[PDB]
Amino acid sequence: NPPTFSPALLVVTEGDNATFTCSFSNTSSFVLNWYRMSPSNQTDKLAAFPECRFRVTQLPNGRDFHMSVVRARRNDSGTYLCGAISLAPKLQIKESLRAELRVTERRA
Repeated sequence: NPPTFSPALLVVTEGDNATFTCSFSNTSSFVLNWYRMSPSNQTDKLAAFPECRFRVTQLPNGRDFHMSVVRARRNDSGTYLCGAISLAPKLQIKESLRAELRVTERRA
């Protein structure tokens, strides 16, 4: 089973933190990557487990991970996913569906 990544739509105000949860369980090792997928120019691997403003933390149940943007900016808006990489016989990536982050302007 692929990771799930939630919430599917997270809206926060610029300056706030933004946290997605990637849930993935796999009996026998993995790397768990957090990718930005859009906008097309901005696609990038953000952060990883195990390894600035993007943090990935494994929760104590071992199956949930928090992927957090610290102090979200307007141009953090876009879509994101989590992908798990396995090497055990024998190597593949399983990605979640995307989730969207909307970062709302602080209009004075």
